[PDB]
Amino acid sequence: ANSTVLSFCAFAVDPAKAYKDYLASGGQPITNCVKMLCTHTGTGQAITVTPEANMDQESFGGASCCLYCRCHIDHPNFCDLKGKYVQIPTTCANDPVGFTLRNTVCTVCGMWKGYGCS
Amino acid sequence: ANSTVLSFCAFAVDPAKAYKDYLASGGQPITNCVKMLCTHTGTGQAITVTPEANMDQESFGGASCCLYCRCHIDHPNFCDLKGKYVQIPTTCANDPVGFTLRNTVCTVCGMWKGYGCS
Amino acid sequence: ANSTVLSFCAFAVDPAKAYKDYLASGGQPITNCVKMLCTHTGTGQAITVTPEANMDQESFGGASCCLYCRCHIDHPNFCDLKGKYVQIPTTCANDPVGFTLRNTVCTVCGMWKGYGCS
Amino acid sequence: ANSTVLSFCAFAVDPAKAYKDYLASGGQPITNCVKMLCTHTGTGQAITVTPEANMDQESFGGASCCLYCRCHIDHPNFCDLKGKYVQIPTTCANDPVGFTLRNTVCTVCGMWKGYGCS
Amino acid sequence: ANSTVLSFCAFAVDPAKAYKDYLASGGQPITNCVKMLCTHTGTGQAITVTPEANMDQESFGGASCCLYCRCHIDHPNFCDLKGKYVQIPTTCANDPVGFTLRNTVCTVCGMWKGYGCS
Amino acid sequence: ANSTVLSFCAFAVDPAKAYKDYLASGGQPITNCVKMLCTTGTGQAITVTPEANMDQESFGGASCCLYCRCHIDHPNFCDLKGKYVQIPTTCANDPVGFTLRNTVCTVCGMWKGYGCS
Amino acid sequence: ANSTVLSFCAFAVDPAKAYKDYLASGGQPITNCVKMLCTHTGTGQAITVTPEANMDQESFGGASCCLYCRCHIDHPNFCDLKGKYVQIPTTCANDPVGFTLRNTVCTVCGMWKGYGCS
Amino acid sequence: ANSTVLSFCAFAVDPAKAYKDYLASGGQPITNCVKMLCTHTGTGQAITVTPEANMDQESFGGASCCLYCRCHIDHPNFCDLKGKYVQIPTTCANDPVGFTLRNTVCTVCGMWKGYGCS
Amino acid sequence: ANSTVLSFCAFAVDPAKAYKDYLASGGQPITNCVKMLCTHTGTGQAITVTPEANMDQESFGGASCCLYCRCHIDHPNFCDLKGKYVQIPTTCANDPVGFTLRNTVCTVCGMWKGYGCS
Amino acid sequence: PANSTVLSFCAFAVDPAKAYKDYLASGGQPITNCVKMLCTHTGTGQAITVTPEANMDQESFGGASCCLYCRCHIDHPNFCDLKGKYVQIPTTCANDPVGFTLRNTVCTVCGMWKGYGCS
Amino acid sequence: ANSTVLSFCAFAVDPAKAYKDYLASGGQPITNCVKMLCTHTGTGQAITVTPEANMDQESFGGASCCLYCRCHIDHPNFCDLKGKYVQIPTTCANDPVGFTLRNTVCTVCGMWKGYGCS
Amino acid sequence: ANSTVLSFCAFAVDPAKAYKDYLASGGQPITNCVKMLCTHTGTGQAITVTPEANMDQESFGGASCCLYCRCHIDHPNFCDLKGKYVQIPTTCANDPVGFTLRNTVCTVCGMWKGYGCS
Ligand SMILES: [Zn+2]
Ligand SMILES: [Zn+2]
Ligand SMILES: [Zn+2]
Ligand SMILES: [Zn+2]
Ligand SMILES: [Zn+2]
Ligand SMILES: [Zn+2]
Ligand SMILES: [Zn+2]
Ligand SMILES: [Zn+2]
Ligand SMILES: [Zn+2]
Ligand SMILES: [Zn+2]
Ligand SMILES: [Zn+2]
Ligand SMILES: [Zn+2]
Ligand SMILES: [Zn+2]
Ligand SMILES: [Zn+2]
Ligand SMILES: [Zn+2]
Ligand SMILES: [Zn+2]
Ligand SMILES: [Zn+2]
Ligand SMILES: [Zn+2]
Ligand SMILES: [Zn+2]
Ligand SMILES: [Zn+2]
Ligand SMILES: [Zn+2]
Ligand SMILES: [Zn+2]
Ligand SMILES: [Zn+2]
Ligand SMILES: [Zn+2]
Repeated sequence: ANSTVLSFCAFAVDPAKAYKDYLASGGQPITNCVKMLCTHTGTGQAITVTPEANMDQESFGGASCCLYCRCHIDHPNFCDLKGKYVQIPTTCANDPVGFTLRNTVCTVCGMWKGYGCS
Repeated sequence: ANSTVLSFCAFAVDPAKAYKDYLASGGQPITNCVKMLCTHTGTGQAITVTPEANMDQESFGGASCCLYCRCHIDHPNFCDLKGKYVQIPTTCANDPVGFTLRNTVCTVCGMWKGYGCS
Repeated sequence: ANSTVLSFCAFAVDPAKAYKDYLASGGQPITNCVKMLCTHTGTGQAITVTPEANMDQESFGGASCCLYCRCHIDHPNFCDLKGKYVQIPTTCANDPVGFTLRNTVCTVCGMWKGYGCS
Repeated sequence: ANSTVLSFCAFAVDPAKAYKDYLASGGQPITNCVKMLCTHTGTGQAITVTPEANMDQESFGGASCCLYCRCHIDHPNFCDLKGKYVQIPTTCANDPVGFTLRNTVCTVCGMWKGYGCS
Repeated sequence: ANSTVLSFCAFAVDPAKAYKDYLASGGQPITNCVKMLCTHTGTGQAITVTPEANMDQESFGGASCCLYCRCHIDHPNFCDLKGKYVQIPTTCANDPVGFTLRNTVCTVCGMWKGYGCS
Repeated sequence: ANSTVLSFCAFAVDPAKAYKDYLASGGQPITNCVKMLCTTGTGQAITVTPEANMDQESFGGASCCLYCRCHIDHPNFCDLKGKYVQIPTTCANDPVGFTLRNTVCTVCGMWKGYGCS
Repeated sequence: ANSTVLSFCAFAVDPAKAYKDYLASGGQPITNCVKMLCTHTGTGQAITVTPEANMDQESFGGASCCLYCRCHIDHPNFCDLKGKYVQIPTTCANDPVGFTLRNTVCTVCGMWKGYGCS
Repeated sequence: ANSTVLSFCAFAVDPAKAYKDYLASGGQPITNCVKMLCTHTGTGQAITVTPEANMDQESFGGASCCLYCRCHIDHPNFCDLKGKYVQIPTTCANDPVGFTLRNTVCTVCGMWKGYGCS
Repeated sequence: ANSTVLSFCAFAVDPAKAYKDYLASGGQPITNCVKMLCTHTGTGQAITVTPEANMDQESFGGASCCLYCRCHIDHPNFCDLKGKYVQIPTTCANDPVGFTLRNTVCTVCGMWKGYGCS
Repeated sequence: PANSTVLSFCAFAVDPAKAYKDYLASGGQPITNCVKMLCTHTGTGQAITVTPEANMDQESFGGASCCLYCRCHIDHPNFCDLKGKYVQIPTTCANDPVGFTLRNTVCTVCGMWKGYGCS
Repeated sequence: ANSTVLSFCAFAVDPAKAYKDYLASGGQPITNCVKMLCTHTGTGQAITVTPEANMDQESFGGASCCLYCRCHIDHPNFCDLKGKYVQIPTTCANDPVGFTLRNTVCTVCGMWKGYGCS
Repeated sequence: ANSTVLSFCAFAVDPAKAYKDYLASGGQPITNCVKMLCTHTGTGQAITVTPEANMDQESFGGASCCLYCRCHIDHPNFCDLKGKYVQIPTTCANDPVGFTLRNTVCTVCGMWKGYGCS
């Protein structure tokens, strides 16, 4: 499952673009990301030092949601997810890996642009 | 709260001993360890690369449960818990930090001695 | 007073949140941030490689205004302030440590959002 | 040649400002940045893992356009250009070094503010 | 076939478990481990600094037997095999990679538990 | 395509031999090597700036390195990363295999058999 | 003295075995191992972060008791003695270096098997 | 008590001056430094690779006497005490940590200026 | 002006002697060192972890006054100025870079020999 | 131990390799305990490889065990070109693997030992 | 004259080519490379761990003769001359920095192609 | 001879003391230190970045004279001699290794105390 898609991305000259193209081909999103059993009364910001999911999110272990960490390859950012917790809207939690790649954290409020920001 | 206890152990010449005496004087165990949301159908092994809590255990982020990582000091063992998951017998889950300090992982079964092993 | 506050924040699972709660409870801001003797005719940008205060700011050595450097713990940002100089509005210079935690540098003009930006 | 200007900025306490003042005085832009032969135009993003030049952009080797790398001095930002490819609008491709110092990559779309963004 | 299996385990969240599941599904053991040509007059201990095979064991190059080295990923133990020699009972020498993942070295006598120990 | 072949060699005990047998079995050469836009250079094989002469193409070094492309350790560190490799245009369809197959002349710095002496 | 024995073992392809064979041949044990004052009746555990000698043991400096540290060669284990304190039964303290090579620490109670354990 | 003082010094902008002020306020010296047992008196040099206490001194493990190692914070000077032994005049051995901070080793004879030197 | 002098010294086989010869030929001292705004109630010691200028000294940022840091080359002492503060007698504060190369800190009182010492 | 004396002698010499050469010149016994590989012996025959490559006229040895610097625990002057790889040595010279690699050259073209397999 | 020429090559995109061109225009070779006083009973090989000049060569300290070390810039090759001795034919000892750039060491005999080889 | 002395000192718990007793018992000083070819019109200072021998000294490559570097063991002091040049009075140049162990460089004038100082 994941090994097939991850192997495909790991050796592509652009891993993120390969995952994107893969998904656009109807590919199955990477699974096995780890979720936190949290309060859901957090700030709701995107990437935090402790789980911060609010009622509309899930909190995942950062490294388990990072394409480069999962492909065991060098990062192009080292890694701003590893060791942190990533808050993902529940309606998008079916693809934690793809969500951080496709979205942007607001430099001002710390929340995902389009899902919490302003 | 945790800062007082952590501060007290962090500067002690033997942090694990300082935490032990603190608990022996009736101190509240360290909190805010990070608990994982898992299916409880794992191997039940003590320290693993993915959450492995069985029916009688809770899975926690390793660094969250390490006295040394929580105290921000050097390790004595780098760290055997960081980046991994620690399964704690549920009835001892009120003190994950203290549990790993007091118990031994069986070299054969990989389970905690006295808790799930042999 | 500084050691008491820094100790409390250093061991909290979320140091920035601890200082913020601490200030909201009326705690005194961290002092002993080192100020620069400079022209005060500089660009006025927020974080620079040489002092750049304009007439409405004070310049401080970066590491001295960084909660993580002051606390001697790892950074959640490595460190964007160490080795640099931070310009802080003079009306907010009584809490350089909290000021940079609460505010945002504009990625376009390099000045603090709300204090100089645009 | 490039050595005269590079030497002048290398030892300045603010290398970027020195290059700025140099150009403001009519100095000739640093040359010999390397160009990538992008044959099937790319995403147009400012800084990427593989050449991505639009119809209206040129792709340069990241390190060749970096003032810090070209001056062989520590960066202030490691280096966010090294190992990557920088796409510069063809009309400003005569000063790749100065271009990245003067402009901002949009955090949302990844294109240069004022050149490609939105 | 070796690259297919290694690739499968390399990207699995638990590589050891992935290899176990593959062997249980009747998968063929990883080959190309390196063997020592020695006089089998050794102590017979499990992991040693020089080849130590007795008559009923084969000595292998440790790294060639390590799933993590063969997969080129980080180790979870670092590597206790790399640079050393692993003695495997002749009747289990058809799967050196899986053998060390499934068995235990006795802390007392240094021989494999269940094969030689006590 | 590239991912399939690179995965195959990345896990082999001898990555270079694996790419050799793949090519020999008719496999397609690894593509996506980064080509440099350049001029009239020395034509030397591995340089610090692009140096293709008229019978060559200049490629970004790591792009053409099997080990860098496979993200595994080198056996050579890497003599291509950060440099530029000039490859005879007649062979520029397999830059990864070319450097694996050929030798740089220690004396003139050009490829043995392609420019040397 | 100690230099002759140490050089002999330092260059052996198996230093531990060389020291063992040297001792079996009548050789004098390595001396000059450093001892420290235990400031309470210690736990009596074998290897600790501070001196833990029981009334039947003596506490030695770990590195001093390490054949590999003493021989200035890379370890095989990195070093699990260095920086710690090693407790040796008083009547066996004429050979601290050999004692730790010969004995096993119980992973359960942390005392030497045969001298304290269970 | 030790944790209280070390915590106060650890977070002060000048750890050494904080300790000096704490002592001048009548505070009690830091305890638990580790004392060496010598069978013979040594050279009496201040900082040595093996214990060297003469008749007027006591030898201590260097790190245990280092304010920075004890506070677990970065050194100012890496650390000239760690891994070596410090000889402290007996009349001042009630405060080994404060002693090395207040005194100077003679560059010529290697003993403490004012105690032993010349 | 500073770039030209620093350039000249940085490539010399003996950088300090080059600056010295440059000054003796009447060259202008290197400028742009950073100065601290402090109370001037300090200890007056030469090199300190926080500014310690007394009434007749200026406190400068360490790396700013280091010839090797300014030339971006290795140190022949690591650097004893970087990250610290250097107190320079007021009457010699026109040449901070040269001052520290020509003078000596008293190992005893910590002040500059000939200026403050004894 | 068998090789400790000769290794100690070379380890502290200003030129370890020259010290071993002189030692051999004076009739010294070559360094032993190099580890031999059990392999096909139908390999490429090249000198230093990532996997055993002995042909029928060679023996493959573990690199580090054949390296004077690794055996002497001192820094290298060539990290190390043998460590982690395998050395193929002509069967007729296999009595001195540590010395064979110091005295011979690998052809940069064919990868085989100059004088033993090259061109 | 050295600082001017080293400055020019240090910031050039191809340092060795800039030096070659500088010499071809009549530039004076770099001086101040250090020479060894030996008996000249050496093997005459090009780059050795000890001085090995024969009667027709000078032995230079390797780093003094290395363009990159002298220019304080990263190496292209780390550095094969640093810490070693370079034997240069006496007739070319007037340009030791240019000599090693222009010549080749014979892989077989270890001497310079064209000066000693064969 | 050289290897005999160096091996003895290398494994001694105190190398410099071992060499000192060896000399005291009639031992022949370590030879093969490398001598620099110089003008002998230098400053005569003790340890310099370039050869600085005056007419009464010899200049030697630093590492060649350092007991720790010659023994291949960790230093106590990385190394202050490595990379530099040591000036030794010609009358003592028969034992450069021991001379630097026995003597002291004046912190003020930089010459050896007793041989050049004041
Ligand atoms: Zn990651
Ligand atoms: Zn926002
Ligand atoms: Zn930890
Ligand atoms: Zn068990
Ligand atoms: Zn910081
Ligand atoms: Zn703005
Ligand atoms: Zn850069
Ligand atoms: Zn945009
Ligand atoms: Zn491994
Ligand atoms: Zn057993
Ligand atoms: Zn590569
Ligand atoms: Zn050629
Ligand atoms: Zn050790
Ligand atoms: Zn026990
Ligand atoms: Zn310390
Ligand atoms: Zn004295
Ligand atoms: Zn400096
Ligand atoms: Zn003084
Ligand atoms: Zn080696
Ligand atoms: Zn050949
Ligand atoms: Zn160099
Ligand atoms: Zn030749
Ligand atoms: Zn040294
Ligand atoms: Zn003097």
